[PDB]
Amino acid sequence: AMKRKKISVIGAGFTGATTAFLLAQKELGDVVLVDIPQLENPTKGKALDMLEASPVLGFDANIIGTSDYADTADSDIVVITAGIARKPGMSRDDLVTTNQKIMKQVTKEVVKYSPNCYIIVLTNPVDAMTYTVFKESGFPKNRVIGQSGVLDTARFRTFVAEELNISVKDVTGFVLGGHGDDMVPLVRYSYAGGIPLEKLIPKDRLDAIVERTRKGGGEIVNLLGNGSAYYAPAASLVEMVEAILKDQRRILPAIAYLEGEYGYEGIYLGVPTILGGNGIEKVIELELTEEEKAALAKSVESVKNVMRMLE
Amino acid sequence: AMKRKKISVIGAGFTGATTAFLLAQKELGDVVLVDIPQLENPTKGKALDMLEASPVLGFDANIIGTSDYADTADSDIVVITAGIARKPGMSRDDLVTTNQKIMKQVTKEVVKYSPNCYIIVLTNPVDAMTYTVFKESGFPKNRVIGQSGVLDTARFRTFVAEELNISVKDVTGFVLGGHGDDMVPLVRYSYAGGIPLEKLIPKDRLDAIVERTRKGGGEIVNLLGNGSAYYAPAASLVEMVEAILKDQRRILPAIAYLEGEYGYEGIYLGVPTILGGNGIEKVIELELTEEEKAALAKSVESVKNVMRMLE
Amino acid sequence: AMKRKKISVIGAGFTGATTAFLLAQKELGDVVLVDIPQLENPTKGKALDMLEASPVLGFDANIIGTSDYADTADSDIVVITAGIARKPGMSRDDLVTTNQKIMKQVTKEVVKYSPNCYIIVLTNPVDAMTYTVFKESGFPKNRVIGQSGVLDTARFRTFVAEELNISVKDVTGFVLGGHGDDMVPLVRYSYAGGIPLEKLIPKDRLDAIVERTRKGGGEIVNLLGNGSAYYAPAASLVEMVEAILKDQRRILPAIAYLEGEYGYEGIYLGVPTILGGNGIEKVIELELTEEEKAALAKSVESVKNVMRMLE
Amino acid sequence: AMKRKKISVIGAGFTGATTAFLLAQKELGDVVLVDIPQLENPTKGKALDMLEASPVLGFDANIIGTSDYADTADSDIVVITAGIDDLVTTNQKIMKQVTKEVVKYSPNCYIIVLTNPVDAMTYTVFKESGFPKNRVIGQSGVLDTARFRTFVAEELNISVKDVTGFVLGGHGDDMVPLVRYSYAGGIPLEKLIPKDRLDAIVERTRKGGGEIVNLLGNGSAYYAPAASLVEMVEAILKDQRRILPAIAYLEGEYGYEGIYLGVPTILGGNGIEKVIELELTEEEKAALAKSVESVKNVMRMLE
Ligand SMILES: Nc1ncnc2c1ncn2[C@@H]1O[C@H](COP(=O)(O)OP(=O)(O)OC[C@H]2O[C@@H](O)[C@H](O)[C@@H]2O)[C@@H](O)[C@H]1O
Ligand SMILES: Nc1ncnc2c1ncn2[C@@H]1O[C@H](COP(=O)(O)OP(=O)(O)OC[C@H]2O[C@@H](O)[C@H](O)[C@@H]2O)[C@@H](O)[C@H]1O
Ligand SMILES: Nc1ncnc2c1ncn2[C@@H]1O[C@H](COP(=O)(O)OP(=O)(O)OC[C@H]2O[C@@H](O)[C@H](O)[C@@H]2O)[C@@H](O)[C@H]1O
Ligand SMILES: Nc1ncnc2c1ncn2[C@@H]1O[C@H](COP(=O)(O)OP(=O)(O)OC[C@H]2O[C@@H](O)[C@H](O)[C@@H]2O)[C@@H](O)[C@H]1O
Ligand SMILES: O=C([O-])CC(=O)C(=O)O
Repeated sequence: AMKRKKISVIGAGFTGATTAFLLAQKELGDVVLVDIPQLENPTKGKALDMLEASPVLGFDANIIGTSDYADTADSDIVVITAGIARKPGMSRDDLVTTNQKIMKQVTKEVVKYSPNCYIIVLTNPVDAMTYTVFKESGFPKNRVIGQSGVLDTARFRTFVAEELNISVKDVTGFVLGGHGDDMVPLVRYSYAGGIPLEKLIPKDRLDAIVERTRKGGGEIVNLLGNGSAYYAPAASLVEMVEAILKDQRRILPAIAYLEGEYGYEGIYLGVPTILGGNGIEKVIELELTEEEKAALAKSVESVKNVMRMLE
Repeated sequence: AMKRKKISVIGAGFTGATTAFLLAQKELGDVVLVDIPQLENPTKGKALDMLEASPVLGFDANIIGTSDYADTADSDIVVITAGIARKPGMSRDDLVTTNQKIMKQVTKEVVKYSPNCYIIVLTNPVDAMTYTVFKESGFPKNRVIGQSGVLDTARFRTFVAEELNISVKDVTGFVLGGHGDDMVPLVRYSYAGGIPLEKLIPKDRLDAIVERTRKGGGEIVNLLGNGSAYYAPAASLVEMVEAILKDQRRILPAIAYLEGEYGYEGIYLGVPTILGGNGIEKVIELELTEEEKAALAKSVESVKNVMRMLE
Repeated sequence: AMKRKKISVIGAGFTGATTAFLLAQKELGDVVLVDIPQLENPTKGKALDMLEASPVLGFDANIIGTSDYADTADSDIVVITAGIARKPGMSRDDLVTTNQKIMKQVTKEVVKYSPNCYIIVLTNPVDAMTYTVFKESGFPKNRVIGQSGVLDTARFRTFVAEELNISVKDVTGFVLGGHGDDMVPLVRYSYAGGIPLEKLIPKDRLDAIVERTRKGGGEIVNLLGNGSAYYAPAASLVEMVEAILKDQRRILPAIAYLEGEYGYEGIYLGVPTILGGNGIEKVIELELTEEEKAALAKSVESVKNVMRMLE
Repeated sequence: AMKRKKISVIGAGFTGATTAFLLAQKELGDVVLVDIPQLENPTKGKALDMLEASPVLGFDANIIGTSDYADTADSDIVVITAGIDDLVTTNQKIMKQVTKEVVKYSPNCYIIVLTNPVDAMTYTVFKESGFPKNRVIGQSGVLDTARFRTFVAEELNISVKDVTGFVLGGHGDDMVPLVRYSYAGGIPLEKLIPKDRLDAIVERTRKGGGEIVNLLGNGSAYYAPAASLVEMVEAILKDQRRILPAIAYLEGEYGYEGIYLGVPTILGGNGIEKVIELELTEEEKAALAKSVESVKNVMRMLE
């Protein structure tokens, strides 16, 4: 018998709710939206409101809200958005201690009810939180993935598209490294209809676009005043969920476990990835200049510093 | 030159923001999201977050947030979601009069910059607020429309689909009048696969579905705590916008100005409508039973009552 | 590991190819397009032409053209469009017996390589050809299905839409039995925005729409000069395939095996069905008037009559 | 009032019909399918068939078949697929006859041309129309990049979504691909596929149209060409400002003028908003020079 895919979204706040609604609209599977017992009723309210949209938008989906992880049993994909979010002036690194505990508590319940699932993590700081989920899970590395690069290249592409007055569809970006201020946007691997951006955009304006990408999460935090971005992070999660569920073998930046690639091991890092029905099918190694190699090395040091703060 | 449709959404809260994001993903036009000066930055945050999703979801649309109505100039369609969140223990009169003042202020600036726009109104109470928008615009009646019935039919279809374990695609509801006590459903014009629902669902369970539809807004409030539905309301506005922008000539329940239809004149009422490129193309006049006529007379009496609260 | 659905389409003519292309652009699965050994190369050309559209239209799907049923192994769904048109100087008896022979040979190869698949049959006459697939497969009845009523309701809806100048989305048709004189339309369960059509269209013009639906296949045959309709038949097959692959539990008219429904057994007949992940989830039994029962009894004699033409 | 876009497709053969069905499914506007008086009824049949699918696929569009150009009045876009040395001279006369009726009923329309050889036929459509260069476009590069992307995706076992190609000039020997400006997820293909396999993919791309012809035995490709037309139509109707290869009128770009050539383009609401000029190596300028010579050769066969 033909059975729907099942996606559990852990954390039913801004990012989780926005993710859930996109997953159901795209009919990518049944959705279980999970929060803490104190936010059970709000979570069910969000889930029923989304389901009540299904006849207008013309989609078939089950959406439920729960505080009971038994409702996540046999999920194909579990998306983790559970944790504390930042306010203006905070680094993503300021959340490590609270979020690590949430990741350990969440992973333990997820692997109990869905021992065969793929896990995609948003929770900040995401390199260190995806690492925590990996180790707690006991899963092989292909099955635990972080989102950062899709969102960072998305922001990059938006600003480039505004600069050149072209469709975002024909702009390509390339971000490696941690999801931090030390991100390594590779302008050399960045194009407008395949044309190197360095040939199209003067260095000063291109440098400003690279800096605006680095500070992109902060820009949304400062505008909102009382939370962080959710539309583009949710979109970024859905693209990664869709690559796996439909076995698309996309080349996408994702937070992956390294065992030698770029000359690093035992860390999660933002790298180029093949993403398919088996999760991360492989980490792609670019040939880097010594300047890019150095920029990446600073990124890895930030990651390891954050990992030293884990219990 | 071919130019995009332009949609302004007035009020950048949960419903306005959710509507803007759906409109952009469907590439129905460029979106201008408007709120009060005090929320200029949050509104610009939401709009820029949505645009940053565009390279990932693969849509071409411009989204800006603003507090300057000059940014709304030459909108084809304006959606009004502006209104105050009812104060704990505020009188219905003070609500009507506070929201009436907002519709008057909003409508003045909208018609100044967009003299040819179609306006769709969500603001509660939608009958009296659409009436307020109509009289202040001095637009013809075909161009000033309220949302109500589409949201009630959506909830009705969800509940019927749950009862019968079938797709929402193959359920239809039929509602005249507004929300709650003011709703006039025709179960006799309500079907699963074109089969009367009275032949498929026992009377006690069908009456319970009709009641649950009446109370359906309050059901989401009670689950959320401090808030009201936005996913299904947003979907409802988008279906009505889409019907006009693509000249689809849908049959949809809408809040329309009457001039003799059903016996009534000088009022806005939830009635079946052909909705297309000239907005309300006509009000459809059913033959109603004596019971139905008297349920509608009582609904119209509730509508006259709210109109007497206006200044 | 997540794996794409696999759909084999048997017969790479107008309907089969049109069907394969729609299935691919919807990313419903990988498509295997099968024809006779003599048409191997044109079938590969069609498949590769479709595949070369994938980067432009933006779908991830494999499409291959073959004469080797080994390529159909582990198909979730098989769509049988294989068949021969009535050649000038051929009896109807010979036409039926030729198509029966094709159904026997195709089914034997299909079930050898896909013992767990659902089968959807287009080949006319669909009632007798579906029965042949059913008897040959050894499959339970829920897994062997014919297309007929979806295509008839589609033409009916198109004609009503034109008559009323409204969206086809808001029109519904209801038909039991087959095409032509075998069609049993229930205009009383056919609506525009849930309004019975008998109230909106005078009887003469409405009877003319019913008769044009009966003749609908013939109208396209007579307009083309060579061959029969393929766009609407392909779309009808795609709606039924999607209902099963996505477990939609649609209510759709289907050619279903009866074991007592409507007072008939051991035949395939056009009936309302719930269509989902287990295939036909049930046949829906309506209360019919004496007029409707008499009309459906003539349709049943026509089915039994073609079954008597089978070897 | 809000009113649908109107698209006329001239030639209701395999490519015209396939284009029309895609345009209506995507709700890009009303479709008018046009052919010769002798095929009026088959044309109405295909159009009615496509319309009868609309309730099932859930799209709202009008689709009509005709041999009367009066029905194409006020078309926002007109796609020309009508056609069949002597090849040039016959198809040229089809273009002049078509353009004359098209500009008569739709003087303000954008025109996209498929008819082979599309360089000369787009030139003929341009001169006859008297339209500015921005309103008369040929399809070629999108089709060639689609085949290339398909071959590369197969070679690397990855999504066609993350493969890009870059072709100047026309089909076959006339095709000037820039493998250096072709990538998988932004990675240069020269670092992913060895030269022998990449050369074979470039050669398959050149022969790609011939490969479908040989496999079919009784016509040429229609699915990928129709998709190539729809993407260019969509860039214009929805003012997307896509960068796409297109057959465009040159007034100095790449050092050439008074010809149509396959060049990178910004495609939006005003049709071709600009011809993009990039720095070519000396090998690529030489190849483009050879390609342009071949376009001048076919342009001399025109009456
Ligand atoms: N142990 C837990 N189990 C389940 N849900 C939890 C748990 N702890 C917290 N949550 C829930 O996680 C949700 C987080 O949502 P928001 O506070 O709205 O934050 P959001 O914007 O979604 O960001 C979530 C996360 O992703 C990053 O972008 C951000 O920095 C943060 O780490 C809240 O609803 C909260 O109750
Ligand atoms: N004069 C005004 N101009 C513009 N925006 C305004 C104005 N007055 C209020 N607003 C804005 O309207 C928005 C209303 O959003 P929410 O309070 O979040 O309510 P929402 O869920 O969006 O529902 C919109 C409206 O529809 C009805 O359900 C109800 O009447 C509600 O106010 C707020 O962001 C508020 O700042
Ligand atoms: N044994 C077989 N196995 C596989 N394919 C076969 C076989 N016998 C014939 N076919 C193929 O079936 C295809 C039928 O295509 P068309 O003749 O173009 O007919 P189409 O418009 O697709 O209609 C398909 C069929 O369904 C009904 O409408 C009608 O009964 C018609 O035969 C042809 O390509 C034919 O070679
Ligand atoms: N003057 C004309 N006006 C309109 N239509 C015409 C005219 N002359 C011919 N046609 C029609 O053009 C159609 C061409 O369709 P096909 O022969 O099937 O060719 P197709 O596969 O659609 O390719 C169309 C064209 O594009 C190029 O690939 C190549 O030049 C080919 O001729 C036919 O229906 C033919 O009757
Ligand atoms: O910055 C944040 O806090 C959330 C996030 O990860 C992002 O938006 O980049």
